[PDB]
Amino acid sequence: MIFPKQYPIINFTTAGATVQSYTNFIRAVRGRLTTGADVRHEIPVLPNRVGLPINQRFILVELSNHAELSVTLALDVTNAYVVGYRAGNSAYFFHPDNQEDAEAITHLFTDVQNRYTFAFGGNYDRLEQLAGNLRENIELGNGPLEEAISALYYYSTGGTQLPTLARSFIICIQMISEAARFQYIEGEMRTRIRYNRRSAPDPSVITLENSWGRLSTAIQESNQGAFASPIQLQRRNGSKFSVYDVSILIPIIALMVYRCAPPPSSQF
Ligand SMILES: Nc1nc(=O)c2ncc(C(=O)N[C@@H](CO)C(=O)N[C@@H](Cc3c[nH]c4ccccc34)C(=O)O)nc2[nH]1
Repeated sequence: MIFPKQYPIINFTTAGATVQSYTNFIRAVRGRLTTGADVRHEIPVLPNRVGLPINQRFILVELSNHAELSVTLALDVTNAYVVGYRAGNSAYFFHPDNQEDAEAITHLFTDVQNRYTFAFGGNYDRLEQLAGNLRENIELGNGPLEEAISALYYYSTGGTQLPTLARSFIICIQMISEAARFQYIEGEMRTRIRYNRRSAPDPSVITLENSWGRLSTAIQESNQGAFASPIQLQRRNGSKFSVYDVSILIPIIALMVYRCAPPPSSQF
């Protein structure tokens, strides 16, 4: 007996990765995260957690290595968060935020021999504390991802120190979840992969990561696209960039988290 259906799996390898293979991967992850039910100002909205059936709650991302290793991350479709991962006979899950998330995570990697829930959550602030470094000091790119896949794979066996496991999650979340959320961050990772040059994310990337929920809510609560209150982001060089409307964000944000219902007047 195997419980009805099965979450979707998207594969990516860092071995010989190119801009095109990375673009294909991120497009595929977006396609499994969204349903097409909810698009506002041309920007797709992730499924609403309220009423979402457990059989539609996750996607799997199977990462492989030039080292020939594989780990599978589980993403929550409601927010694209990595909630845990499987390496061979062990799975690890971040500490759940609430009871409903704790139950949901029992539906993942159900026949793994060994199941662990970390005592810590998987938010960036907690993972930065564990890593002993901020996102701004952690290089991203294909080399970092290849290294992170091996670090997650060896964690079971004591090969990987906790600070290196936290830094590995930080790499994976930005190169998969944040790239799915933001075409701008997908483009930043494509640049690092094209030239095979790792580099830490600049303030444009960090301020978008830090503002995804505020931007989703500003767009969803806007009056015909116009924000009641501007949001300040940073350009590459750190200078302030004020966002007053959804229009400037159409090339930048690919997916929003559900924040409010769309008022009458739009997907019809
Ligand atoms: N494991 C993990 N997978 C992710 O994709 C991820 N992506 C982003 C963050 C992160 O700290 N985000 C900041 C900026 O939004 C935050 O304050 N997160 C809070 C609040 C929050 C929870 N769920 C959300 C969904 C959307 C926006 C914000 C939130 C948190 O994780 O507790 N952490 C992640 N951790």
